[PDB]
Amino acid sequence: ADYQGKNVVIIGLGLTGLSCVDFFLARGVTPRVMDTRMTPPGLDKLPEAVERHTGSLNDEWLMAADLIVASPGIALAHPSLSAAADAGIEIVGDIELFCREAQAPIVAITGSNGKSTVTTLVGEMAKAAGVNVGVGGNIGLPALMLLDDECELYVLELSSFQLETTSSLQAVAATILNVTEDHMDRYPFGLQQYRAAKLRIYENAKVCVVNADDALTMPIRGADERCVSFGVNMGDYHLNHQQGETWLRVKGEKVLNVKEMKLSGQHNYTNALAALALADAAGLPRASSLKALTTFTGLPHRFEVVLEHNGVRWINDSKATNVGSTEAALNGLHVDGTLHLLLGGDGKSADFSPLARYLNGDNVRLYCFGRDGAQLAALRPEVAEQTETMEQAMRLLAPRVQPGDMVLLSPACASLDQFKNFEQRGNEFARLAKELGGH
Ligand SMILES: CC(=O)N[C@H]1[C@@H](OP(=O)(O)OP(=O)(O)OC[C@H]2O[C@@H](n3ccc(=O)[nH]c3=O)[C@H](O)[C@@H]2O)O[C@H](CO)[C@@H](O)[C@@H]1O[C@H](C)C(=O)N[C@@H](C)C(=O)O
Ligand SMILES: Nc1ncnc2c1ncn2[C@@H]1O[C@H](COP(=O)(O)OP(=O)(O)NP(=O)(O)O)[C@@H](O)[C@H]1O
Ligand SMILES: [Cl-]
Ligand SMILES: [Cl-]
Ligand SMILES: [Cl-]
Ligand SMILES: [Mg+2]
Repeated sequence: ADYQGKNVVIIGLGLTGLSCVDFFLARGVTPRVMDTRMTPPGLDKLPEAVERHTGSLNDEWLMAADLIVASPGIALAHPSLSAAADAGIEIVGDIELFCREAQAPIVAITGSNGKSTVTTLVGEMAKAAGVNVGVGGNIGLPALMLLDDECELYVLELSSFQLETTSSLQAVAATILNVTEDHMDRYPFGLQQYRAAKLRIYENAKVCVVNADDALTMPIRGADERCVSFGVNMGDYHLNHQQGETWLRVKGEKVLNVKEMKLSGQHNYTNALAALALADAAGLPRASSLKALTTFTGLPHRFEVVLEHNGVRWINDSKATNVGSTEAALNGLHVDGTLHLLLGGDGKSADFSPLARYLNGDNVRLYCFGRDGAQLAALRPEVAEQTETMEQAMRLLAPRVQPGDMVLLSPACASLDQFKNFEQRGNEFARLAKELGGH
């Protein structure tokens, strides 16, 4: 694409917006940047030559633009951005800018849960085959920073927000892993509007990898000749549960006994199936892809044991930012004593009621904090405490922890009401777990 001489306006002074500033400046185009927040996090990292506007969107700049580049955190429905769209001004995101430049095949992964795990697994499968791979997107490395003439494969984690502003993605293989309620504060037409955003990932994809157990993952006009499926008891890629033993199978053939994996849990076995299906579709050798499933140890903040001491496990699942993710932590969870569950933050208008069925019985205590703490404590008030902060909650629960207990941060909410990012939340939990749970 050619941006020379164009009036380019970037919305959002966070990670994405800064990556876009650098992208345009490296091509000789000086953009302008705006953000609705008075003091956005990237403000002090912005090059001195770039004009900036904070505290609101600037309609003089938007209506003058030839190209608007919207960070995923700004809604297209914002009245100023909707007005620019009504005037026919082109609006794209960083993923669109990336797709217009990329010169290697793209594997594209979305879904409500499991995206970073599957994205990282496909990257590891590529590395095991000796492929120069770039892994990024919503996982936290902005995609424009991956562009490299020597890269042989890109693996992108994509959010619904990023997909809304993307029109030129033609993935070699694309998946929606699952669709469960999230981001409802951004989707006022509800679950099907959120789904519609994700369904964009399949447009012009060579192979679509769908979840046979989740009908909302199937393409917009229905499953077609491009579609390969994964699932538990059915699918092209599926599981088989022998006597105390689980295998990954592909079209009637065993490929891996999951005892060789370092991850566990049925949802991680279906994540492994989805990753294998994507890698197969990208042409990666099966043997090296299977090897990578056995070496991958998991990601920080995803059901991460940060301390095991005195018979207590302290588990950082800060990446559980929606109900479905916390459900995956609780479903089938084994705790010898009491589960001390930390819930809270920015609930994004979620209905938390699906969690209540996991919170019965005599061995569960809730510690609820942040913006929506009260709504979480209402799941079962008789076992719940509410604090302002996670630190207060941890200092409250720590004296009550007995050998055999589990302390689980799986908050079902985003972190931005009180933290810079979910990593800061998990890191603070880990620091407090070490202080309160160790000698
Ligand atoms: C909210 C979102 O989409 N965040 C992703 C984004 O990070 P970045 O720092 O660029 O975010 P952003 O677009 O600046 O938005 C962050 C926050 O700033 C707020 N914001 C942003 C712009 C603005 O003018 N005003 C404003 O108030 C947004 O409402 C949002 O709450 O780009 C990064 C690189 O692609 C992603 O790693 C990061 O994923 C984070 C982990 C995330 O929470 N993603 C969501 C979608 C999710 O996983 O559920
Ligand atoms: N298939 C799955 N279904 C449900 N939850 C999952 C699945 N895979 C992983 N998780 C959980 O989802 C959370 C995040 O995992 P990750 O692989 O980072 O997914 P994400 O899509 O990048 N983020 P999120 O939207 O919070 O799941 C963790 O709490 C995982 O335990
Ligand atoms: Cl250019
Ligand atoms: Cl079998
Ligand atoms: Cl967050
Ligand atoms: Mg999300």
